[PDB]
Amino acid sequence: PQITLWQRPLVTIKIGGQLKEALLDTGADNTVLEEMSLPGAWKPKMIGGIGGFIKVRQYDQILIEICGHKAIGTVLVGPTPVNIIGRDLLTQIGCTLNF
Amino acid sequence: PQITLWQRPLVTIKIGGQLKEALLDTGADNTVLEEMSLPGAWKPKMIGGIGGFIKVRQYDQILIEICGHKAIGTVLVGPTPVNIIGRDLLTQIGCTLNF
Ligand SMILES: Cc1c(O)cccc1C(=O)N[C@@H](CSc1ccccc1)[C@H](O)CN1C[C@H]2CCCC[C@H]2C[C@H]1C(=O)NC(C)(C)C
Repeated sequence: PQITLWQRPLVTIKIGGQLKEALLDTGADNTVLEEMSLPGAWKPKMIGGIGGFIKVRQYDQILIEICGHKAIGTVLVGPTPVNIIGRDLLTQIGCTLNF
Repeated sequence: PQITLWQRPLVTIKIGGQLKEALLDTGADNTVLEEMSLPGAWKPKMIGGIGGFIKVRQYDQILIEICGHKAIGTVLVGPTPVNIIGRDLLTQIGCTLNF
């Protein structure tokens, strides 16, 4: 699967039994999801982007299906306006930039 | 040129006669550079990411060299902590996500 970038690279993901749309984001170090509940313990965390910072809950060893590829990683949950798939998970699905 | 994502995808750019490092960012709609001066008119603009918004100056029809590929696009200039190459320019150099 090749994905061109003329439109936002939004893919379907499955996480915590739920189906969501998320943006494949090579500029994000971490994967950040809009508010939802997940299993295990979590830790308070802060992540900065353009403009400022948000408070997030960090969950470890979470199973995620990304465009029908399975990966297990750390997911952050918090007041992001878009679900973000960052490099931590992009590497796990063998995602590369090519030109 | 393929670029894997184990590290931040930082490339060399040349813009306004200057050499800079920038992040190939499929999660950004627009290209945003740290403070610098550029030719022609500019228009005030506000852009949001995670955490909040920043005020930027928008410059049109700017020549940029990205990984040694020439592109002419709109460049935003403002208080970003990282130079960001967004989809507007990524499409111009024929950049795709592959897995
Ligand atoms: C630069 C830009 C535009 O021109 C237009 C729309 C969005 C953005 C934008 O900032 N996008 C971001 C995703 S967060 C996001 C928010 C809203 C919509 C889509 C993505 C970047 O791809 C990632 N972005 C790149 C970079 C931006 C400058 C600050 C340091 C990083 C922070 C990082 C980021 O925010 N990462 C999180 C882990 C906090 C998610």
